[PDB]
Amino acid sequence: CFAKGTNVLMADGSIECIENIEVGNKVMGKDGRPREVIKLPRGRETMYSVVQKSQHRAHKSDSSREVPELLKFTCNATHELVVRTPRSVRRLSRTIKGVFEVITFEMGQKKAPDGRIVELVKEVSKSYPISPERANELVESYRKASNKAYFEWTIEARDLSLLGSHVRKATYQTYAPILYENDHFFDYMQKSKFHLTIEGPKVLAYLLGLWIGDGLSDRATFSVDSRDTSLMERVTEYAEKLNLCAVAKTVNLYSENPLWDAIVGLGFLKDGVKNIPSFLSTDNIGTRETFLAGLIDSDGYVTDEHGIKATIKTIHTSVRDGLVSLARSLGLVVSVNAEPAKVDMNGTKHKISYAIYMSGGDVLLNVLSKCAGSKKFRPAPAAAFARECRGFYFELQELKEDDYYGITLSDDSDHQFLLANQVVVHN
DNA sequence: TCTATGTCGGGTGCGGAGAAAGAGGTAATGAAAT
DNA sequence: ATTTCATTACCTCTTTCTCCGCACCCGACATAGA
Ligand SMILES: [Ca+2]
Ligand SMILES: [Ca+2]
Repeated sequence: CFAKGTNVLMADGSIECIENIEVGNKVMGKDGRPREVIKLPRGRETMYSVVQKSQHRAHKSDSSREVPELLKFTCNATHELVVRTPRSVRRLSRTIKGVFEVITFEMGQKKAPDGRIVELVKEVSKSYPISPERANELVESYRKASNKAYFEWTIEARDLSLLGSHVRKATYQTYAPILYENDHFFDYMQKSKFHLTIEGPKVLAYLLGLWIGDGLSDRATFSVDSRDTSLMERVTEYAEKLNLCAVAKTVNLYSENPLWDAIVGLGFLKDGVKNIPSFLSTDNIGTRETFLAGLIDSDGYVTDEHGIKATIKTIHTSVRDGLVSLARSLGLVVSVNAEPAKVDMNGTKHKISYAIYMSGGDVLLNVLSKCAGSKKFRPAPAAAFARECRGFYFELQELKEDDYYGITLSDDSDHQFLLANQVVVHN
C-alpha cells in the first residue's frame, strides 16, 4: 500500500504509476519474473516517508543547490518493509556493582502499543563471572548456526520504532539489480541494415559507448587520446569488425553508416542532444556492461585506492539520469555529485557539472575488463562474482493521513516486486 | 534547393588527486527492569 | 544476578565535494553530392 503516483517497474520492463495498475497486468518480480496482480487495495490511512540516507551535505547549507534524487517511496503505516539485518556478535567485557559477556543480534519478539506481538531482531546479552572457553563457546555457536550473514525479515513501518537502538541502525533495505532482459538492442540491429554478425551487437555497443563520451553531437565521429594505444587499437579493431575504417585526436569511421543508424535509431541522440536511452536499462546485461566500458574508456577515470570504482562526468542531465539507471540496473552502487554553475573572474561561464560515481568491486570489475583504455582496464573477476541486491540505510518520517494505492500479488508468490527505482517492496 | 562531412575560432567542460565528512560498527559505562 | 538499553566517543570504510585552467568541443559554414 503505497502513495498515489509512486512509480512501479512493470514486468515487461516498462514503468507505470501505481495509480493505474489494473488487475491482470504483471509487475516486475525481483528475480526478473512476472508477478500477477489480482487485488487492488485502496483506501486512506496515515502515510510514511521512506528515503535513503546518504553522506550528501550540500543542500543543508546552501539553498537552490539541487536536491539529490535518492531512492524513496511513501507507503501506509501498516505496510511491511522488506528489511535486512547483520548477524553480529562481539565479546564485550564489563564490571558492574562489583564484579565477560557475549552480545548478539537475535531473532525475537516484543510487545507493541496494541496487543500485537511483532517478530523482529533484538540485541541479546549473556555474560558470566570473570571468575574462558565459555564466552568463546557462547560465540562459536552463534557463528555456526547459519550461513546467511544476515536476517531477511519484514516489518511494518509503524513497528520500526519498536526496534532497539543498535539493531535499528544496523537495519537496512535493498534494491535489486534489473535481471530482466530485453533484446531491444538485438532485434533492432537484425531488424535493419545488411549487417555482419557474431559480435555485432558488441562492438556496436562499445562504439555507442565511446561516442556518448567523446563523440561530436552531429555525426558518427569521435575523439581519442593518441597516447592510449590499446584504445587507439580497440577502435581500429572494432571499427574493422563492424566493417568500417579509421596530443588528442578525432577519428572518423567511414564505410550509409551503421553507427549513425544507431545513434539515431535507438535514440542515443534525442532531438539534437545526447542521451542514454532508457530501454538500455533492461536489455541483455552484457550489452549494458559493454556500453559502459566504452563510456568508461571515453570519459571516466578509474582508481583502486579504496576498492575499484569509476567516476564519470557530464553536464547534460539526460546523460546523467540515463547512466544512473543503467549502472543501477547492473547492480552497481551509484551516487551523483553536482557542481554549481560557477562564473569566474578569469572570465569564463561554467555550467552545472554532474559527476556520477560508481562502485561494486566484482560487479564493476566485470565491466572494466571489457575496456581497452590503458588506464581504465582491469582484469576480469577470477570466478563467479556477486550480482546480489544492494543494501541501503534509511530514514522514516511520520506523515499525513492520506489516500493509498495498492496491488496484491497472486496468492502464491514471493509477494515482492521492484519499484521503478529498483527498491524491493512487499505488496 | 536541400543532406553529409572538411576544418576553423572562441570558450567551456571536466581531467585528476585527494582529504574529510558521514554512516554504522565497536566498546565503554551507568541505571533500571526482570 | 544477570540481562536490557540508550548514548557517547572513536575507528573503519566509502563516498561526497572542491579547486582551477587549458586543450578538446560545439558551433558554423563552405562545399560536394543528389
Ligand atoms: Ca567527453
Ligand atoms: Ca575524454
